[PDB]
Order: sequence, then C-alpha cells, then structure tokens
Amino acid sequence: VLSEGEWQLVLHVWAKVEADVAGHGQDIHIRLFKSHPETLEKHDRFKHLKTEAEMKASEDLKKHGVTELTALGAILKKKGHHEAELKPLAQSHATKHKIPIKYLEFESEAIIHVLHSRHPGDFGADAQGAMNKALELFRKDIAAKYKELGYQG
Ligand code: HEM
Ligand SMILES: [Zn+2]
Repeated sequence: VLSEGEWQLVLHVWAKVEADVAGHGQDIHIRLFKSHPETLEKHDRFKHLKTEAEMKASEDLKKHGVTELTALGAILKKKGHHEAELKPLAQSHATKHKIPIKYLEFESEAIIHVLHSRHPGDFGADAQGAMNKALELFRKDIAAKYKELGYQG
C-alpha cells in the first residue's frame, strides 16, 4: 500500500506529465528502445524507425505512447484500487502482445528517467520513492493477473 502522502506525490508529478502526454511518451519509448533493444522487437510496427528523429516524427508511435500513458494515468489515479483497469491490460499484454514483467520493469525505469529529465525540481527523492512504489504495486498486481490468465510474468 501507499500512504496518502505518497499518492499525492504520485498524482502531483502526473499532473505535470499531463501537460505533454505525447512528448513524455515519445521520450520514454526512445529511452526504452535504446536502453533495452529487445523491447523494440515486441512493438513490431516501429522496427523501421531507425533514428530518434524518425521516432519523433512517427504519429503512430506518438499516439501509441499517449494510449499507454493514458491507461497508466487512469490506473495511478485509482491509488491502488485498480483491478477493473488492470484486467483488460493484463489480458492483451499477457496473451496477445506477450510482454514479460521484466519489460514492464524496463518501461518503469524509462518513465522514472524521463520524469527526472523533464521535471527535476518536481521530482526529488520523496516523489521518486513514491512513483517507484506506485509502479512497483502496478507491476505486482499485473503480474498476479498474468498468472491468473495462465503462464508466467
Ligand atoms: C505502463 C506500462 C504500459 C501500459 C499501461 C500499456 C498500455 C497499453 C494500452 C492501453 C494499449 C492499447 C490496447 C492494448 O492492446 O492493451 C497497449 C498496446 C500495446 N502495448 Fe502496452 N503498455 C505498457 C507497456 C508495454 C510494454 C513495456 C510494451 C512492450 C515492451 C508494450 C507493448 C504493447 C504493444 C506491442 C501494444 C500494441 C501496439 C500496436 O502495435 O498498436 N506495452 N499498451
Ligand atoms: Zn509502448
């Protein structure tokens, strides 16, 4: 669980993400595919994007990042009572896209990195701790849904 103080820290930095969802999403994917190349392998349709400018100019990639961050945003605002939002996400990521939990970890590191790049004076130690705690809870809870659907994280 997270304290109410921790959730407020989570939602305060998320309101800043919300000022440019598209740009954060772009930055997170660029970080994630470079840091963990196997990650680009799963998002097949972006495999021809060989350059950062290419990635930034693709509206496909951009709308993709908005869709993902939108879902995560709706989840965080539930402050842990997110089973209703996690099931559909577990279903597609567990059975259709086949995304290991370790890739979720990779994505979380990307997110924390971009939050720090874009919002340093609003993403100090305690906001960092809280967001990590929020994303760790999401990863736990979606791992458990994954197993419910069969097969492992
Ligand atoms: C905070 C973590 C993420 C969230 C909230 C999330 C959310 C979403 C949502 C809402 C969709 C569209 C509907 C769907 O198929 O469920 C989607 C699509 C998809 N996601 Fe995720 N995603 C996450 C992480 C990942 C990771 C880490 C990757 C692969 C390394 C990934 C791969 C995909 C792919 C391949 C699709 C289909 C995209 C297509 O080609 O149109 N997702 N995701
Ligand atoms: Zn993605």
